[PDB]
Amino acid sequence: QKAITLTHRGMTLRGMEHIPEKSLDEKVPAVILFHGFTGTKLEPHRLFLKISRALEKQGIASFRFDFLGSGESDGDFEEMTVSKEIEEAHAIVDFVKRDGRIDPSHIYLLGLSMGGLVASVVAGERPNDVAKLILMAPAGNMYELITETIRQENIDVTAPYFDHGGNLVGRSFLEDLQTINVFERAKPYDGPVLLIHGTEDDVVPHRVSHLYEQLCYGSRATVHLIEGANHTFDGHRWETEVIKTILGFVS
Repeated sequence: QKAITLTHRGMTLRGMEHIPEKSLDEKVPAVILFHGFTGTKLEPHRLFLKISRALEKQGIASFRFDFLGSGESDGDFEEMTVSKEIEEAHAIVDFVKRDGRIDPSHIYLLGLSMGGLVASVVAGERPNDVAKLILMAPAGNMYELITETIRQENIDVTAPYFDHGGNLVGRSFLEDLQTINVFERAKPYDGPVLLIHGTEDDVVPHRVSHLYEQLCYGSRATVHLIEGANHTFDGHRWETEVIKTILGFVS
């Protein structure tokens, strides 16, 4: 693997690429992984890196950036919004499509939770660029999720930011999120979709993967439940099943 960078609107996104041996023989498929809210390109217990490594062993490249304001990338988290991440994700797809090592007919998008929201929107907006889509615990109904939290925590939405445990969430994030109908913008994508969701996910309930199936994908979606797993699959058994399900879906 190798650290990589991508400039967007004058700021630097920082990431990793994993390029398999097979790229010498031929242009290879690639997975682009988009991380979740307050997450990073690594995700808990190295989940995204472990996926990259398993994909690489199967001859599949991968690319994963920290969004601006997250992880190692330029910017502050308070300025992040979902619309900005969508724009950055589109720029990352552009970047992988410019990579002569990558088969542009076999680019797969993967997103975790809010990154799955972003992935599902990007795929809906350029379906012909996206051969397969992987949604991990996709937070389709995040507005309801953030709505539910401001009621429980009595969050004052006039504030310029909300301090989410040391991650500052700007007011612009809420205003922007309220304008995004996720299931509508995702609906046009007709490729195969894998939804992976932990059955004990308290952050995004696993019924939401059914919602994506009912509202966006229908018979093209494969819903794969991980029995007992929490939101980020914080368990070796759970993570092994997650990784193998992904590899089975892209092989």
